[PDB]
Amino acid sequence: PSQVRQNYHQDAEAAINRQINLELYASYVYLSMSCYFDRDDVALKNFAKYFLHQSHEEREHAEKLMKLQNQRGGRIFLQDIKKPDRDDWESGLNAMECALHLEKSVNQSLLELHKLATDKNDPHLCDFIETYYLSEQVKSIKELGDHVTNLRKMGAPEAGMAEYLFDKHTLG
Amino acid sequence: PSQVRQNYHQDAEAAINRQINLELYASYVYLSMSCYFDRDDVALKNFAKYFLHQSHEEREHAEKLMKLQNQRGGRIFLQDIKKPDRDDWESGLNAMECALHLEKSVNQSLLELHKLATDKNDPHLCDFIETYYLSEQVKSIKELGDHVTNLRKMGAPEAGMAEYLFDKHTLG
Amino acid sequence: PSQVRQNYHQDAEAAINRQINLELYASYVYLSMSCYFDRDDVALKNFAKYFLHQSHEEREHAEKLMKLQNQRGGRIFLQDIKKPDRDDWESGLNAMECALHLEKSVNQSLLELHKLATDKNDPHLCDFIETYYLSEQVKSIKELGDHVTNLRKMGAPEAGMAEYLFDKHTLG
Amino acid sequence: PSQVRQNYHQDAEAAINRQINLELYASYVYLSMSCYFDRDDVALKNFAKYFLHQSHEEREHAEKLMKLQNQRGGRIFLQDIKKPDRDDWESGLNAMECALHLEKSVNQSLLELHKLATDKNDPHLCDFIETYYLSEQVKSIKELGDHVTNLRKMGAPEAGMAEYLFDKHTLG
Repeated sequence: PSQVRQNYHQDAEAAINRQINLELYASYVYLSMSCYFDRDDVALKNFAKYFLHQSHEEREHAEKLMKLQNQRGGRIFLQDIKKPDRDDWESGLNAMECALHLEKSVNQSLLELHKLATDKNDPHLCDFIETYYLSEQVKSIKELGDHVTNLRKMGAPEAGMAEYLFDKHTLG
Repeated sequence: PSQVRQNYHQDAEAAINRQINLELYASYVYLSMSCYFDRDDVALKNFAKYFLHQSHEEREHAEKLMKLQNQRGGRIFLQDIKKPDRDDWESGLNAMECALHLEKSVNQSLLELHKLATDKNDPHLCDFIETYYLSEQVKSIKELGDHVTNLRKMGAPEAGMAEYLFDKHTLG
Repeated sequence: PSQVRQNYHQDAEAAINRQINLELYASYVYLSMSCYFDRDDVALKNFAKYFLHQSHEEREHAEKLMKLQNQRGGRIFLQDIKKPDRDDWESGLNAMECALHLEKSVNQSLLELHKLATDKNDPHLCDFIETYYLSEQVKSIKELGDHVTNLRKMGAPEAGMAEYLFDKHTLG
Repeated sequence: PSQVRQNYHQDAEAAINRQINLELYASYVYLSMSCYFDRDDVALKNFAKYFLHQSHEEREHAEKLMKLQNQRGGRIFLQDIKKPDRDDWESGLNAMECALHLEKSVNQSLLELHKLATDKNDPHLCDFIETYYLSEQVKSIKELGDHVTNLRKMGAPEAGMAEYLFDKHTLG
């Protein structure tokens, strides 16, 4: 194989490629959400900024995984980026709920990847996942849960003022 | 004609004079709106500031058209500036809706002017309209649509807090 | 339709959505190229940096088109991002040649979009395409052609020193 | 034993002492390489600087392991530092290849040490190895593989200009 490859199982390499695809898909979903909130009949600028930032950070995570794959001697094999499940996210509260579900699914994939790396005795891959992905995922999940709780308390989406004031005070 | 006139049809010159009058009328309408929100029984200072700024920008657009007319060798022929349709604009939401209708009417006049300039093969006039008027009009229309959407969501004008909080957070 | 929509044909809206997908695809292709040059058996850091920058600029172009679609009252409908045609780009010279072909294909799509917007008498869309996309595309095509010419002159990829010195002096 | 010793198996302590000796040996090998490139009939100053820096960093790694051994209550037992396998490294390309083999052997020893620490349930030792040694080793291996690939492409050592230009552009 590659001259630098050492203690890098093919199963881990394939799982890393799958995780790259999942991160790109999550970036795409966040881009779709941000474009939803930019609509003239939605018009929540701070929601759009929040989700655009989320999309960019997801792209950064995917590129970091790509760098990890090249650095361990693996070979990156890209796949199609699937379109998001919907183009109409219907509310700020529903978009935050969908983002929470998406981040938890990404976390579950990362935990399966860590279990695979632990089984193959790849401590570098395990430490990489723990240091750069698991803590960030847990923080993101907690932040989204806080957002969903606050939006639910204020009466969103039935209360019209709730999403507006949340956009101004929390995301502003 | 004028020593500088070249590829400047009389139809374009008359249409430019009409557009000057329309821009002055829009400035006058915005001034009337700003004076409405300065009333002691309305008292929305940021609404008044927003519409006064809009009035000043329409005046600047009219003066730029005047400079264009003199620069191409045309002769400016002024007309009466008609009074606005009403002095009581009844709410922030109704004023934003009327502003949206007004900006769209100005956009329609600009599009007709661009079609006339295209038909007469006046690329300088076409490029001038595209560079200084059409993009600004589209941005203004999108901004007003966003304002109307947000005010409608918050329950304006039936919800008393909606126009106040919109004045503080969006226009403040 | 949307409260802000004016002089925006449905054909133009669909073509804009297609162009968004094409820009995202080109960003993906550039990401694949950048990951190719980061491999340990390729190891051309400035090539990888160049193509990563190209990917990021393509993503920015796609987001600008998304903003344009929302600003004119259109509705963004996303599609799957197809995977690039290959994961092994085989040389710096072949990657630059493929990038040249890709940029020319994007230019051809932009020219078809401009012809459609001209036929529908949408001067705002025409001016938007000319101001933000056509000049950048022409500059990018000229730059890539210059790169391909220089790499061909130096004997790439048969001459081993050529791609290395081009990486150091032109892309460095 | 020592008043501070807790969850520190004797096997781990002996393995740490062996790793200290291996790091000192690698520092010595890098010093020999740097002295080879300082010769008047070799005269590659940036190669010598690169390998001298590698020697110093290896010495730093050994001293950090010594601090870890004293901090966990272990006792450092030093051994003879074996001389390098050769004094004539014959080329820049051969020296980089030997450095790659050496770093991979050090990585293999570190992975065996991590497996031993995992088996003894010493999470502090495991985390120490992952945080300070495994990532640095992987980065060093990738860097050396990149260097070897680039030198091989440019025609080293048969092409006389290759090692000179690599010394100037990559190591300079």
